[PDB]
Parts: sequence; C-alpha cells; structure tokens
Amino acid sequence: GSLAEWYQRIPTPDDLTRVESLFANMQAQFPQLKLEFKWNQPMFTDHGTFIMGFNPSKKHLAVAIEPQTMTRFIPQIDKAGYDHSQIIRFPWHKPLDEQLIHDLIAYTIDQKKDATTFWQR
Amino acid sequence: GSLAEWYQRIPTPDDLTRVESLFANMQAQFPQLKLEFKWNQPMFTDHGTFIMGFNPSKKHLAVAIEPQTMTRFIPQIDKAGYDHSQIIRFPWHKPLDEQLIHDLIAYTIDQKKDATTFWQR
Ligand SMILES: [Cl-]
Ligand SMILES: [Cl-]
Ligand SMILES: [Cl-]
Repeated sequence: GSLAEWYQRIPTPDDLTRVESLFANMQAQFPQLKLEFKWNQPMFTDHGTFIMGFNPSKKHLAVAIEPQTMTRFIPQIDKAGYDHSQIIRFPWHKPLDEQLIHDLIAYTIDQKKDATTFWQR
Repeated sequence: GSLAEWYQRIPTPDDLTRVESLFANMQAQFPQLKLEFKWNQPMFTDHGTFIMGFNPSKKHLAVAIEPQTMTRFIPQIDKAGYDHSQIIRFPWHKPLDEQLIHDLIAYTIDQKKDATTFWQR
C-alpha cells in the first residue's frame, strides 16, 4: 500500500480532517518527529525509534503506543474515557505457541487473584 | 451477537479447529476459567475478572491480554516471534483529546532518548 491509499481508508471527510489536523499539530509540537509509512501504516519515529502508529477502522482511529507507555498511562486513559487493547497476533499460517498462551493465562490469574474490577485499572 | 456467530467469523475450517482446540486445552489446564461472550467477543474470566480475549482476522487470531501481562511478557513474546500491539480507540463520533496524544508522545520520546532498537524490547 501507499500513504495516499491509507488516507482513503479513513471513512469520512470529517474523519480525514481530524487525522490531517492531528498529524499537523503533533509535527508542530514535536518538530524532530518523522512521519514514516511502514508496514502499511503511518508512524511517527524519532532518531530511528518508534513513537506512535495510526490505523483507521469504521468506528475509530486506533492509536498504537509502546507497552511501557500503555502501562504508564492506564489511569489517565481511563479518566479520559477511552478503551484500550493489547493483543498478540498469532498468524493462521504459523504454529500456535500454546505454552506461551498458557503462561500468559497463569500469570494473569495470579496477578488478579484479589481483583475487585473486571479490567485492570 | 453470539458465540455461535463469532465462530462463523473464523476464516477457514482448519482455523476453526485451531481455535476449538485452543479453548479446550486452556479450559482443561485452567478449570476455574469461564468462557464468556461479552462486547461481541469470547473472553476467559476468573471469579468475574478479565483474563484473556479472542478475535479472528483474515491473517491471524488476536489474543487480548491485560497491560501488566503484555509488559511482563514482551521478551518472551519477541523470542517466540509474534508481533504485538497496544492501542487506544478514539471513536470518530467522540472528541479527540489531543493533550492525551501529546502527553503519550512526550513520554515515549523521553523514554526512547537512548534507545538502540526501533521497537521496545
Ligand atoms: Cl472494570
Ligand atoms: Cl514471566
Ligand atoms: Cl527492533
């Protein structure tokens, strides 16, 4: 894909305006950032390192951030009223590491032993 | 929707068998888990708290895990050779909080100042 085509996956003209303004404002606020197009999506990078990625869907703009950033901001993201998701991609065409999946479950079960809410806050 | 309807979203018979076996194997290993259907996807829960979510796409099974779990397991996920993603959903119909996006970028920039890889490892 190209960057021209990605912009065309944004559902409506007002949605495109929102993304264009966001990009422009963030570039103005962080002049060192490079807006690259990599693995078929726009990403801000800084001195050859990932900062943020972007992908549209029918109902939302998905903003991609690093694991440590997500961890640090959970309280502030929840307060702002936005849902978040952390996923591992298991390709259909590759083996499924069930030991890994098992270990993720076991660790989470242990950490949430005394949880009083459905989601980690 | 429903769990039946969700299973129909899995793209091939072999992919369906994979998902069926995975659920069965994890339920056998963790007999306390309930497989619930919430917010249009299957989720393992334990004593009413979230443990793991699932969703198919054309190319992969997406396994949803909590932020603390993703953070803990990055080295093991990378070693296993799977990609991972952490996203915030900014709905098109709701205001976009640019201060939050600014703060996320600023924090990530500071954290990556001395980074020697593209992605957090
Ligand atoms: Cl909750
Ligand atoms: Cl571990
Ligand atoms: Cl890397």
